[PDB]
Amino acid sequence: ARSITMQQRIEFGDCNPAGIVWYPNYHRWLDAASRNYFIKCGLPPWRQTVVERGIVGTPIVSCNASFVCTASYDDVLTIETCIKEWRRKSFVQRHSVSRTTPGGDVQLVMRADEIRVFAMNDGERLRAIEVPADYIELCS
Amino acid sequence: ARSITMQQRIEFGDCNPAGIVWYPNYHRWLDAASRNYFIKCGLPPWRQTVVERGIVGTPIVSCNASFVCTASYDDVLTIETCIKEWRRKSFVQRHSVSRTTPGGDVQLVMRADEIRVFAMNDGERLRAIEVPADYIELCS
Amino acid sequence: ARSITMQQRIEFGDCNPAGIVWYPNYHRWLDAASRNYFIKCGLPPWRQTVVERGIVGTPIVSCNASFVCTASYDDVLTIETCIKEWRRKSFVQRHSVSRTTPGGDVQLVMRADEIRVFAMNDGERLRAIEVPADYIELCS
Amino acid sequence: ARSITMQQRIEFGDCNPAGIVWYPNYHRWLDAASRNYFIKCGLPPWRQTVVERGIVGTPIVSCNASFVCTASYDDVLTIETCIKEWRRKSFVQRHSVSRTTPGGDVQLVMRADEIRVFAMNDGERLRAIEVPADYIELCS
Ligand SMILES: CC(C)(COP(=O)(O)OP(=O)(O)OC[C@H]1O[C@@H](n2cnc3c(N)ncnc32)[C@H](O)[C@@H]1OP(=O)(O)O)[C@@H](O)C(=O)NCCC(=O)NCCSC(=O)c1ccc(O)cc1
Ligand SMILES: CC(C)(COP(=O)(O)OP(=O)(O)OC[C@H]1O[C@@H](n2cnc3c(N)ncnc32)[C@H](O)[C@@H]1OP(=O)(O)O)[C@@H](O)C(=O)NCCC(=O)NCCSC(=O)c1ccc(O)cc1
Ligand SMILES: CC(C)(COP(=O)(O)OP(=O)(O)OC[C@H]1O[C@@H](n2cnc3c(N)ncnc32)[C@H](O)[C@@H]1OP(=O)(O)O)[C@@H](O)C(=O)NCCC(=O)NCCSC(=O)c1ccc(O)cc1
Ligand SMILES: CC(C)(COP(=O)(O)OP(=O)(O)OC[C@H]1O[C@@H](n2cnc3c(N)ncnc32)[C@H](O)[C@@H]1OP(=O)(O)O)[C@@H](O)C(=O)NCCC(=O)NCCSC(=O)c1ccc(O)cc1
Repeated sequence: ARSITMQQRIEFGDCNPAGIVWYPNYHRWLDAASRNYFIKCGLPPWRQTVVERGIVGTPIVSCNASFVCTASYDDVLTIETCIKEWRRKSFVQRHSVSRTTPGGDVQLVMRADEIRVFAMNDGERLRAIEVPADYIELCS
Repeated sequence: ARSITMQQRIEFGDCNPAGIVWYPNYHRWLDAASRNYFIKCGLPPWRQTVVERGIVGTPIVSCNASFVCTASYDDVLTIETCIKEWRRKSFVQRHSVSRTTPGGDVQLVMRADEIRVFAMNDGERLRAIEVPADYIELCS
Repeated sequence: ARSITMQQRIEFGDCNPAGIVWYPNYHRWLDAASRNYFIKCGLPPWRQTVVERGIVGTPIVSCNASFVCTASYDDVLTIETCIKEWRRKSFVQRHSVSRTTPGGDVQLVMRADEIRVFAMNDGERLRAIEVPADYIELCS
Repeated sequence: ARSITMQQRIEFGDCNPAGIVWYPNYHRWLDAASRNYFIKCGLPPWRQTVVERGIVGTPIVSCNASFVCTASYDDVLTIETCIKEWRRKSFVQRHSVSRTTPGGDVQLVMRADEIRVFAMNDGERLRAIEVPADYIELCS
């Protein structure tokens, strides 16, 4: 479907002693890409949404992650994001990370399908909401 | 099976603007717990292993993550680790995160089954190895 | 003066390819220790303070950092915190990090004096306030 | 002197509950900018240097940090790096972070002078070296 693409440079800080990306970092980039998607789709900043209709953002309730091959500093990553499926209060967000070999070949590094929702904070308690119609439409 | 348990305090740094743990952090704690397991099982530090038999550590090739309920700073987390299954070159490592309500009730926060391996770095290239026998035994 | 002490274990995630703590992590622990200080001194959680008298927390306006010797995973750090000086709207918070040699010797790893304040968020704008009297007193 | 410039986007992950950049993140970007400088100056990757002449990288022995004004997600940062002074085994690396107001005005966010060195790892022990001549020259 509607797919967004953002790039990400691997920094020395991002790798472990074994000298390859430390995994959590992928999550950090994913959460980035995630938001990036929606922004680039026309949804206002959370900051704003929380004031207009109480949406804080989109919490992750589930995720299936897969690490195909290693990466390291200097490598530049490409992250393909798209909405896999719209459920009721949930939605599938797929992201595919890859890197380029100097041969112009593109190698899948990692992939992940994260299941998120749009939520509100009724005080201290986080609560999911029915994916908003308008949202759908912008993302379309 | 053989299960290890370690605790983790949520720091203000660990939460987002929405005021709850930022997810990647869970991964960070998981990777911690992961290693903690093996250490507490008697395997020497990677540092050492890489010199004695070239093992750098245990890279993650797969993971299924689930966020049951929110957490925030000050909360103290309990992380239950264990080896779910030994395959050939792979192994299932399960971790269950929970927190305690002042009612002495324990609430599942998040869970994850990560699939890892023991590996070597043949130069620049990461390569998995057959789970080491002795390792098995210590973990038993 | 009134000094608080908290410990911190170095995780594999925390070190770089060079195999020693990655510096930013120190900051993370410092910010921890920082808050820890106040909590352990009796000040309620920010969460609370922001509702009772609008204090969000204590932003850092300045810091002088010094890295004496290296650290790495497995090492356990000890962080000594105390209020060096109370100014008007500012205050000096000193922290001294050290580790123990198996000889029972304690080696200074790193130190830092961070200058913070107590603040409010008048909408989008962050604003410092006169250190609160009561606070002083608890910290005393 | 020779000054390098790199940009950095603030991600939701990067901010705290108070809704502004969490400080350690600045350090992360600084360390980035730091390396970026040298790379863009023509020095090969550490990876390489450690094999050719044993240089692992450039550890930080000191830093003076200053936070002028707040930043938050979405903001795009500009980081100006340059070598302030070459000492013997040390060197001053200055970085100036700023952001742009929609008025086309540029506002200093934060600054820092970090004192680094070029080092080697004689086994487990980190040791500084005399800034390398050639390096100087490239950076010039
Ligand atoms: C979000 C929740 C409150 C939702 O609970 P509820 O309000 O009671 O409603 P529901 O249970 O019906 O959940 C709504 C949907 O999620 C689905 N869901 C819930 N759990 C699952 C799992 N495990 N798998 C698949 N789908 C799931 C559920 O089935 C619903 O789908 P629909 O049928 O289409 O309606 C609760 O699951 C929760 O709080 N989970 C923990 C959240 C958490 O800690 N996430 C990690 C931190 S958040 C974060 O990092 C972040 C970053 C950036 C952002 O923009 C936002 C958040
Ligand atoms: C690790 C690998 C080199 C293994 O490849 P190979 O050497 O060629 O062998 P194999 O393909 O046969 O994989 C070995 C096993 O993994 C299994 N595997 C591989 N992919 C999968 C997936 N996706 N699901 C399940 N099982 C899998 C595979 O089927 C084998 O199981 P066995 O049948 O029991 O042998 C390669 O998959 C790889 O490099 N993946 C990318 C690794 C990566 O980038 N991980 C993220 C960073 S590592 C990290 O954060 C870390 C932290 C702390 C540490 O201690 C270590 C590492
Ligand atoms: C905090 C500020 C709004 C204060 O500005 P103002 O409200 O206009 O008042 P002031 O300028 O008078 O500052 C108050 C005091 O700070 C002092 N100050 C300010 N800058 C400096 C520097 N550079 N050195 C020393 N002292 C300083 C100032 O001189 C005042 O001291 P007093 O004389 O005793 O009153 C503004 O400096 C600012 O926003 N700086 C940027 C803040 C920032 O981005 N910090 C990084 C992120 S915050 C963070 O990580 C965090 C973590 C955990 C928490 O609990 C809270 C925050
Ligand atoms: C680096 C050191 C081994 C140097 O010690 P030595 O080899 O014995 O030599 P020296 O003491 O003479 O230090 C060399 C220079 O540093 C100077 N130095 C040392 N401490 C200071 C302080 N506090 N202020 C100013 N200058 C200092 C020293 O005076 C020398 O300058 P010259 O006179 O010009 O020679 C030791 O100070 C050390 O290990 N400090 C701790 C290092 C540390 O833990 N840094 C944090 C983690 S590293 C990191 O995050 C990183 C990221 C990215 C990278 O590329 C590299 C590293």
